[PDB]
Amino acid sequence: TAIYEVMQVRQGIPLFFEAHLERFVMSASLVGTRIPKKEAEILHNIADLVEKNKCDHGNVKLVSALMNEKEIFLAYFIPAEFLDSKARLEGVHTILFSGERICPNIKTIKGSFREQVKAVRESSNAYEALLVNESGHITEGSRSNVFFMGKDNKLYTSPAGSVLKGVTRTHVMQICSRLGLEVLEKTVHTRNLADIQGAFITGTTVDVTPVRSIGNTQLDSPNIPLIRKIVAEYEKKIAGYVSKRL
Repeated sequence: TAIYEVMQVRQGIPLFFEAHLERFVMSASLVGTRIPKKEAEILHNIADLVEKNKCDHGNVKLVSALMNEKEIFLAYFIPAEFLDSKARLEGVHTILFSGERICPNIKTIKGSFREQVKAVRESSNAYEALLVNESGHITEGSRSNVFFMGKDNKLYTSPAGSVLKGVTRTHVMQICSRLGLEVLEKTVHTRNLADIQGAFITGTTVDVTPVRSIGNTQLDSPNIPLIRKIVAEYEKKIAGYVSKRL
């Protein structure tokens, strides 16, 4: 049916463009619709939206579909929920939502919970909804991966086969690896929310954001050194990437 990709633009630079393009191109091959445009041409369409839409920061969405049996490529800015200063410090409220993504390894329009979770997010002032499958496992956010810190001080995240393997999740795994931080890839159950001390979400539209609460479970995530460290390392990674290309 239809796949999409979202890239964060900072100082007119699409962040981790090669990683996002590689995923989009590979998914297209699998769902059976090559993208018309080369890397060069796509990077040019984004520059033309950057120049034309005037602002230097925001989120660009690419869409590849087959509609009434013919091939479509769209590129457009979407509304950006940039977190301010204070929200980055205090961390965010999250809620649980029941759902499963069909074909979770591919960023399908049909697999997007954005529209489904919008009203519960707005009502609860939640920055993200964490999706809970038929067996009670917390898998991922609507637009993010989620990591948990146990009261055992170990990091857990849902195994890569059960979620979208986010570009951001991949960056965080590489940070943790480089820092000697173990990440266990294990199914985490809503039962485990009693046994965690922290959580953070990861994604193109959320960077690495510490979670202050999951429903009425309060967490200390914004004060945990290792979460602060992953946030700081990820920010350094963006700064380097933007630096090289400016």
